[PDB]
Amino acid sequence: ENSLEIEELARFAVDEHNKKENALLEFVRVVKAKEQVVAGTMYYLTLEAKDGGKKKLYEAKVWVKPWENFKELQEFKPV
Repeated sequence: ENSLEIEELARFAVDEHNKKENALLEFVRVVKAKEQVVAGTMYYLTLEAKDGGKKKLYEAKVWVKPWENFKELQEFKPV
């Protein structure tokens, strides 16, 4: 798991969650990441984000098709 790729995907998760749900979570870092080869790659991320300036953990599921510029936030939730 290339940590640079995962950092970008974690930021994309927080940004997409903010777009989708009209929120303002502030990305802090990735804690955990699992890649699972599928039709493309599926990522299960555990990350820190600040809610109201309060650090919290979230789980995100991110689907990537590396042959297109396709990245999709499948789910995002507190742990």
